[PDB]
Amino acid sequence: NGYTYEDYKNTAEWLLSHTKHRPQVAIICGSGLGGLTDKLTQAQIFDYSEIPNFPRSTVPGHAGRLVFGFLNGRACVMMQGRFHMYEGYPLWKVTFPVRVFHLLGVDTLVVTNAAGGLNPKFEVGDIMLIRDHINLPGFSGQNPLRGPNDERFGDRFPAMSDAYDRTMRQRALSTWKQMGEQRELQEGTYVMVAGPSFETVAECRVLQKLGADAVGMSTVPEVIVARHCGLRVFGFSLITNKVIMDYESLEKANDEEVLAAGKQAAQKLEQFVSILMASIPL
Amino acid sequence: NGYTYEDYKNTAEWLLSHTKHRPQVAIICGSGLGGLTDKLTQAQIFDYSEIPNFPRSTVPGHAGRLVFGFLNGRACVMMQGRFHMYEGYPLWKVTFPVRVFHLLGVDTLVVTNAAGGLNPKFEVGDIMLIRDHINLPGFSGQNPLRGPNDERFGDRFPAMSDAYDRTMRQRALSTWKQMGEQRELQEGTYVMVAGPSFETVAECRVLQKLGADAVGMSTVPEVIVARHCGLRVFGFSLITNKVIMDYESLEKANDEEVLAAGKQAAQKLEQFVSILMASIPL
Amino acid sequence: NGYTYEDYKNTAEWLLSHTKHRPQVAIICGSGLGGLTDKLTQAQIFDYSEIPNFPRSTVPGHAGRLVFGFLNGRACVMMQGRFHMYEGYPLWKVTFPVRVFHLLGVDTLVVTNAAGGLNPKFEVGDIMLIRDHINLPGFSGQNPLRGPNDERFGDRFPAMSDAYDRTMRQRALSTWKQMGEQRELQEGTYVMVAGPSFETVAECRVLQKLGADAVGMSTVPEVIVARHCGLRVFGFSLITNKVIMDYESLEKANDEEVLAAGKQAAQKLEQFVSILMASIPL
Ligand SMILES: O=c1[nH]cnc2c(C[N@@H+]3C[C@H](CO)[C@@H](O)C3)c[nH]c12
Ligand SMILES: O=c1[nH]cnc2c(C[N@@H+]3C[C@H](CO)[C@@H](O)C3)c[nH]c12
Ligand SMILES: O=c1[nH]cnc2c(C[N@@H+]3C[C@H](CO)[C@@H](O)C3)c[nH]c12
Repeated sequence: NGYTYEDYKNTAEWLLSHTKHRPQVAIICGSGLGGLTDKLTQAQIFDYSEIPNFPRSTVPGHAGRLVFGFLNGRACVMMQGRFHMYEGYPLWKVTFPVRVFHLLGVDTLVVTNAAGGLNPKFEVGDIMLIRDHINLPGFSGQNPLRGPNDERFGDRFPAMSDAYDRTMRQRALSTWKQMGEQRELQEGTYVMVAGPSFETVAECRVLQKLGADAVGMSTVPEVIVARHCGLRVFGFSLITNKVIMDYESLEKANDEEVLAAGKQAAQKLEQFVSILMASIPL
Repeated sequence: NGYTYEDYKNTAEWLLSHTKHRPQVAIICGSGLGGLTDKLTQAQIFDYSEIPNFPRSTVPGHAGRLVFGFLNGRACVMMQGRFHMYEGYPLWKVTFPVRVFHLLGVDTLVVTNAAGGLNPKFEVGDIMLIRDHINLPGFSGQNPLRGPNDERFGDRFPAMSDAYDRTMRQRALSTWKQMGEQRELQEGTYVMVAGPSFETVAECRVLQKLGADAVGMSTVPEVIVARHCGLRVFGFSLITNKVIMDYESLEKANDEEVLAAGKQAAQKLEQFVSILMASIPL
Repeated sequence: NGYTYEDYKNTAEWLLSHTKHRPQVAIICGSGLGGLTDKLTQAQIFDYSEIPNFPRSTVPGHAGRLVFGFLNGRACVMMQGRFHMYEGYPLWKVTFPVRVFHLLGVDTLVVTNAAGGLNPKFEVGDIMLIRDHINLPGFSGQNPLRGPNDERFGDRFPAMSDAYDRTMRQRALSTWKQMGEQRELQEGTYVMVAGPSFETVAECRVLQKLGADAVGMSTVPEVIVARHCGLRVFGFSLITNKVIMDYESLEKANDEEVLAAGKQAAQKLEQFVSILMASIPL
């Protein structure tokens, strides 16, 4: 790990003295969900590039900012553009923000992302709550906590079986009910793979057999660091496509479809998240 | 990644100006298949060591060369001796050649290798066409594309479900028919594991349950980079041994058997590949 | 790998000339099993920190020593405190000792550890003999042998299907019989995951489906290097807890329970190991 405890500290204090805002909830916007930033009131923007110690967003479009503000009553801090392992970032960089949030006083982390559907029940457009995850990179050593543990953040061997707040998932199925929507709110297990290339049919079948419902290339690391911090964690995935699971189909997963689906489900997610805010304690 | 775009460029241009040859098809010879180099006509040899930016073949025998020439009508470039992850090479070195070939004008990549049989149907000597692969190293981060993407080579999120040219596999089952052989031409999924040590019984059973038919320690990376380049990809494995899947057997996988099997299936593979050449478009 | 052959040599010779002891059996004490060091007679202690080239035990408690002596007749060398991948150590450091032992003249390696129970048959307190292992980190590249092979230690492609000495496991089931205990001596497959965080329910289910019986974050690397050396290998796990495999349970794996269980099974393991010593040939 390239960061010493002071680095997280100095980044937090810098932000703390450059904004009057004091967030309680940190929200990480996945692919094609960055719109959530518009609904914040008294919004103060910070380009990642100007924040001390932040991973310099190489070239995904150079768009990477930390937006502070109020979202339906709660003091939020949003990450528009997140860091992925496939871009070359070691996991201690990918999750650097999460530890900064903790030192800012945040106690809740909402993670969202796009993901391919492994469960045949799911359909494009669907929203899947994350009940659990399978951290494939983690089994091999790519775990954000690898390296000496710092007591100031958490214990050496944190547990993950209760990573996704049982309360928030219930208060979420409620919100969806109140919202009264056609499709029911899905719920399942998210499996993380490093990417960046898409899975093959044989790989899709492996992920299904392992019991995964959706597949992505992020989230799990942030969740692990969050939990190690004591943060409350809630998250969901937007099924932007159904992974090819048979050799006959002449269809291929592509970033166009993923962003396209993110486009149509845009406001649908903004509402859900915005309303869900009120359901977060304090 | 230690290579900048110019490095691939300079390596290509160097070769381009040191040989009159202009290959269309690149062939990577797996273990005990290097013989394919004899059948090239107007053969021009280059030791890896003399090619700018090529991974310096540490000590597997110091035998590593790029042979250009004509193989049954087609302008070929062959790699005699390939780089493996288990030798310590990062994947961006292992696959460095593939990107060089692309800049040389190659549009087709033929990959061959030796592999242990997971499918009980298979028998030593058998040849298995690769319909698909399971990239275990890739799930954890060991993907040759990890790092910033270069638009000049391909897209950020390339798809792999159609990696193995459906046309060539058919034109290959044909060639085998024409060849009229005892054993039928096998076809299946290749799973890559890093090695270098051989799998245990419990590991063999895992790989079988995942739906793999053959197991090796290479290929997948080159295939991924090839596809990311737009190259056409065809490949097969020579089942040199049947992996131990029960605790009673007092047999052990060994490099002697693997090379021995490669020895007997020698000319059988040279024919197949040589004839298959004519089946490649242009 | 940061070590050259001379480094292993110089470390061995240093020890060889600083102790009159000449061990035959090397014993690696897992979590809460370090007590085995008390039963050695003519015990000579060496702090890791004073041994040339040894990984400097960062901050797990600064307790890391190599204890030489006699254990029930045999010349032993014990490692009290072992190196884990999750602490940040590359595998060639984690397994550095094993190669040192080989050069000291050791021909047998006994590895012990604590592990969560995946097999429902098992219960806390149980002792599971290791018949086989599933090296998940190894499938992705985290294999201690990665890098150029040194003929002086072993072959390039060592086999692992016969890693756990069939003879010693039998002579062990015997010893347990003689010992006449309530619970029968368990036996099974150990799956290694990198950690340091504990598995989720979805991950537990994956590990069960793969056929694993117990789960830990160590051992496999040392075993692989041992075997590559020609060493005889025997090992077992102390089931310190049953991994959570259903979402209803409001229980969580924790280092307190693990050490607690290690505490009660303390002397039970010391006896077993001590007596087992006589069953090791010479
Ligand atoms: O089919 C899929 N496989 C793996 N990840 C994704 C995702 C998630 N994100 C989306 C994004 C690519 O379009 C990249 O960062 C991965 C959507 N669909 C799939
Ligand atoms: O049983 C097996 N397991 C994993 N790989 C192979 C291979 C393939 N190559 C062959 C070569 C070792 O003999 C090494 O580079 C791996 C043949 N048989 C097996
Ligand atoms: O449930 C489990 N999952 C993974 N490893 C262990 C272990 C083994 N060791 C024990 C130790 C943590 O308490 C750490 O180094 C892992 C015991 N229980 C479990």
